Amino acid sequence: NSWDYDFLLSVYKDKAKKLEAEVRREINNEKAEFLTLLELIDNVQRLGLGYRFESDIRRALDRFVSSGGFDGVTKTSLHATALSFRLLRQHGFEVSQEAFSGFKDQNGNFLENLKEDTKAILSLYEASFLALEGENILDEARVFAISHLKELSEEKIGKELAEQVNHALELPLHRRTQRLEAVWSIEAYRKKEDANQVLLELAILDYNMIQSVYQRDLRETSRWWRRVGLATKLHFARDRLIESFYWAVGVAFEPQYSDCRNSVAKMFSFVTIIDDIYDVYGTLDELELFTDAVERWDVNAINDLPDYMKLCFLALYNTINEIAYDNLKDKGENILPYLTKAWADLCNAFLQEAKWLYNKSTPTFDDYFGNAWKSSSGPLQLIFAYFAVVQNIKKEEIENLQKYHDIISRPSHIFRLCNDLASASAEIARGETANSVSCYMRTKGISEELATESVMNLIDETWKKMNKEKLGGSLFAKPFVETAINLARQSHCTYHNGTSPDELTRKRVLSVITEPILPFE
Ligand SMILES: CC(C)=CCSP(=O)(O)OP(=O)(O)O
Ligand SMILES: [Mg+2]
Ligand SMILES: [Mg+2]
Ligand SMILES: [Mg+2]
Repeated sequence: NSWDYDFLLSVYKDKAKKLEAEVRREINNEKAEFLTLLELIDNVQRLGLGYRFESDIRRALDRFVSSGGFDGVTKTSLHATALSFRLLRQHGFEVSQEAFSGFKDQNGNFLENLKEDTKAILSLYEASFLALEGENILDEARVFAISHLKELSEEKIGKELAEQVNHALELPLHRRTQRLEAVWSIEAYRKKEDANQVLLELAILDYNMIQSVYQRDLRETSRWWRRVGLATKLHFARDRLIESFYWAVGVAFEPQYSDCRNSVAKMFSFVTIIDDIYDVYGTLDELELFTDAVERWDVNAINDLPDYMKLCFLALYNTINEIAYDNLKDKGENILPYLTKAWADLCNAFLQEAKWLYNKSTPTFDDYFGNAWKSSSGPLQLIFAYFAVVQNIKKEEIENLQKYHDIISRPSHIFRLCNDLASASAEIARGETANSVSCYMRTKGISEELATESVMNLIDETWKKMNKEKLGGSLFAKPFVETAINLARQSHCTYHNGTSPDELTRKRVLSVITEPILPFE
């Protein structure tokens, strides 16, 4: 495979193989107790090894379904029901929210006594986030579960169990990124006395092994950044190359995706610079020229651009033409049209923002946001990821992406929202209206708290839609759908509060890229 301990690794190569095999045997063990089998799969996934046993995990889930599994314990234990529900759906299996109806009273509410078992509550909570539109029971399940977890103290349950709850409350499993979940779960798993030493070692090894790939990737990308040295010449621009790669890892963590990673990290870096040129540095007349230049994509015309924009455009022009050349050489297809198109759209979105600002405009939430998620660069990032993740491009798919299909628009919605939500307070208090939350206030004539709650709910409804795209009725390949969704995941993991906001970030970036995980004891 493209991720085996032979294609990547190479004696450690031998230690990995032995451990990996042992785990496979465990997932495939047909004499295993279903509940134990599911908790195994759960650990393997949280620990970050799920991709390596993708096939095995399905095999297991299939035998579980084909035999009905514990179709009787779906009335006996909430924990099992929730875990099985979450895992089955996670893997495309069909499951009904009615599998929980047997946990509600006459009035139609989850029994109170359930709160006693803090484990089953966490499992239900986690399962609620994989809901679709219409599944009210799951919506109620989350409201019910959070009400209990909120109160839980370290004393009531214990240091270990409490960390689990605070972790879930911070960000649900379904929404956190694979790597971020991995670093946390490993540290948490290595502390357990009953921790599987074989699995623990594989997790550690595999994590550091992949992490090395990242460093090698960020290494070449940095080579590029330096030669381009766009930040050093543009005294106003900010450098965010490392921040960009970290972002990229969220979107495409699988090692085999170095391409997609470098492609997103480069794009995000450029989005950063060009973003500033539009809302802080350039004048409308200049932005107007830049926008026009991107649309024409003519190098023999970069002379109509002011010095600094000329330097910026050329760097962009080449980087893109370079990506196009790669595809041509590897796919025998000319994808330049689509790529340059994505940029024309983003710049026009950026220009729309610049104009609204200069003209003191106050567009309705609907209009502002409709432009905001496009100016987030999310859809552009995905369009680029598409060509880097799928080996066989289909005319039909690219056309849909070009028209901003829900597969990339939806996750972009969240991206923009999580962002504006972070800057909401500051920008609002600073008298600014250039913020989704602010528009929602003015448009609905409501307080900040109310506006914020609505943004949150809007996000929840978006997730439900995304979950449907992933479950079924999709034109795109599941892989890309998960990549698209990853952008939403990364947005949730990137815009937070914390310790210090800037502190939790520095830590994560170091835990995800720089520093490896402490060796196995
Ligand atoms: C566009 C991105 C992803 C980052 C720069 S921060 P921002 O979203 O406030 O910038 P704009 O609203 O596009 O001017
Ligand atoms: Mg901007
Ligand atoms: Mg900005
Ligand atoms: Mg903003």
